[PDB]
Amino acid sequence: MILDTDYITEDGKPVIRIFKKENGEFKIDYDRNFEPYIYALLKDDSAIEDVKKITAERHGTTVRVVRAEKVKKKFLGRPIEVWKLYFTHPQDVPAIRDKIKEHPAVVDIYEYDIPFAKRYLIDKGLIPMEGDEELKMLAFDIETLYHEGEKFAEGPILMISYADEEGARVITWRNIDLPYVDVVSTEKEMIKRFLKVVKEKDPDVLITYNGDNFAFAYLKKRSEKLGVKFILGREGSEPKIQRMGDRFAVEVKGRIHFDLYPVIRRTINLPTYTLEAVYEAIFGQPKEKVYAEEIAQAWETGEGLERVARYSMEDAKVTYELGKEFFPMEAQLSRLVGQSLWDVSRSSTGNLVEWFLLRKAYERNELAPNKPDERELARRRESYAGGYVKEPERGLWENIVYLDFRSLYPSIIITHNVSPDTLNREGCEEYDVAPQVGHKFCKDFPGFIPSLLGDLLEERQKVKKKMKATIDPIEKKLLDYRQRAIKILANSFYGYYGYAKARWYCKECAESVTAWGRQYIETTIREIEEKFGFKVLYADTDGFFATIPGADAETVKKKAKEFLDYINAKLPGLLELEYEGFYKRGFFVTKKKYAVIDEEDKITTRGLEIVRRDWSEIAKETQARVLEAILKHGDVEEAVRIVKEVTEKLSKYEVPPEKLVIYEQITRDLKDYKATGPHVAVAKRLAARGIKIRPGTVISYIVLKGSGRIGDRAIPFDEFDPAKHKYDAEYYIENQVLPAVERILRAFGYRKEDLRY
DNA sequence: AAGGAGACACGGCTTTTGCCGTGTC
Ligand SMILES: [K+]
Ligand SMILES: [K+]
Ligand SMILES: [K+]
Repeated sequence: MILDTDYITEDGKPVIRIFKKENGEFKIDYDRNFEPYIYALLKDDSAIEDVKKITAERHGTTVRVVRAEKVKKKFLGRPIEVWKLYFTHPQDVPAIRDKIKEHPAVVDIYEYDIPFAKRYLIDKGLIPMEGDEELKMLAFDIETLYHEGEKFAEGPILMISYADEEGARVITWRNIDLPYVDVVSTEKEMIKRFLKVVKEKDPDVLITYNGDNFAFAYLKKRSEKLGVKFILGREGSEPKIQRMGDRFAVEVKGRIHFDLYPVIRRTINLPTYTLEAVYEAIFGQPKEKVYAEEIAQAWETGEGLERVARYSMEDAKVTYELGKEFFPMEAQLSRLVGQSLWDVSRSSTGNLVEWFLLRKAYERNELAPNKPDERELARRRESYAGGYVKEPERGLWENIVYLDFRSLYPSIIITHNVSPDTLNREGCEEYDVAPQVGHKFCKDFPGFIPSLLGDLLEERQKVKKKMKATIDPIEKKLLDYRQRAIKILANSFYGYYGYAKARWYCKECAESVTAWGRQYIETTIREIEEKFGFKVLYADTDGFFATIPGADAETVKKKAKEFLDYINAKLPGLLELEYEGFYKRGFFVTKKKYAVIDEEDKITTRGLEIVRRDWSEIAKETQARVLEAILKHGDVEEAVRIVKEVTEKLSKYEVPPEKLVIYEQITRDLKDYKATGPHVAVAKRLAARGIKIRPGTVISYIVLKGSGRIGDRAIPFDEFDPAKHKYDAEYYIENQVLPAVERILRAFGYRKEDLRY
């Protein structure tokens, strides 16, 4: 299968490499014949000669238009005639560009920001990740020596761990006595051995967890300190650290660096995103964390290293298992979009739709819109509207089902033929007209985007049936991946339509989909209420929760399924709800916020978690305790007893001052800060006394009883004397603990006043 | 091997029915 593509310059000429793995054998194919190009639109077909002779100079050499060619295409369905301007080297384009545009005879340019290696994938109709191939895969993690305030990677790496189908192992430069540890002499040797293991195992995929930001950069700086040629590429080269806009991404040539963190962070909601959180959420069991200060100990002592190594072998073992769960999904998205898994797994859905469209656009000789310019952008961004809103029921409900709207939207786009090339077309036989908001969609021919969604959904239906004709759970799981990927992809078109940066943006389409949505959602709600006696507890843009007042779990579930058939059969054409889960009890605070608990007792929240940087254990501990009281034991009064008791204990200084410490971190030379928060004012005055304060320093403070700013009365927990000092219990109650729990409990009728003391 | 550019609430300040500067997930 194709794993990746890139190009290399040689003798000034571009060369495409296609990286494959076919029948257990890695190989690199070459293409020297692929010409870069853009599209230009001309006022008159004659001024071509003035253009076919434009030139700009970059990196010494002058750049010409190696060739022009007049070609006929479609732009948004309507025929268009443009000039396809060829070149010599990909890099020519971002330089000759604005000079071709500026020319008075040129109206516009198109398809001038498509990365050459991706341009290749599309035009030759090549598709990464297709075929039977068993890819060979390796997870790895490192565990470093850390002390607060050190420059990045000043500390040495202590261990490198790796795992795959054969098991996990650790490489460390210190004698430890476990059957999966490989002792070597130094860190320089540790690294070199890791490098050898990778070279020998030759994996197609290296799996990290945030390797994009930590591990690879660490290993880089260390390999420079110790003169190790850090070679992981299959063509003998080092990890290529790349800037993606806001963050970094690391590439290993001829392999697939699969960074789990951006995949899991897109996939699931979570307060935290640690390895041990992620592993737990997905697999059930917890992962016994072993902290940095606890690590530096066992190393500098030499005692309890056998613990610290178990942690590293598990980081690797865990990272592998997560990879194996998440890979087959990203692999499906890669096939579907037709781009490398290295790109796809790092993309937003907005961005998958875009690449998908770009490919299909080509398949259909359809010139692509350009991105928004800077003003056309801001114009869109001001014209923003959301989705379906509905007020929630107060109170704590039982046996609740959740039903999913997300699949309605692409069905709507298909059913009412919603797309920019069908929007307000003059002279049609038939129209669909969006409710409330009035946009007309031609119905004579299928539009571009409805056309392709029709194919995706058909494909999904085909897969879903094939799953029913198979008992083998391995093949069933594999098909299930394909089925869910399509759902993910298809369901991204709604947000995409009103996505300001989108090429095929269309406000009218988004509003139109929102209106038809409101209608079908409203119908569904009316149906489940009137005809099935459900009460709808909460409903937003992607689903609603509902129950039968007073019914029991078996009943509600039976009745929910019956409603699914009824409404799925009744709603027009391809429109269908989906049953996305059941919850023991739950409560719903506003348009956007709620908490529910399932039949295994896993609480889930939305818009309720403490999210502030300057939090405190006492705040977090109390909210946690409240939710458990409400959701797990269904006992609102206990939750009120608990909050009261905490506010009491607070004001009578009997809350362990530890629980009041706030950990905030320093990011720059204090000089540089343009404004001074508390933790910065604490630190600032520590520095005025010549104490070591560096980027990376964790300020740990209490707020004390007094007046005015929080900065003026926050002290280092270090300097806190229980005997002498008095904590600001008013702050901890009003600013910290109560805002964490107030919204939850007002929902049940309780006022702030009731929780106070 | 190529260009890209987010959401969200904190404390504090010649905006307690806002605009920064900030730095987390
Ligand atoms: K022009
Ligand atoms: K239907
Ligand atoms: K913090």
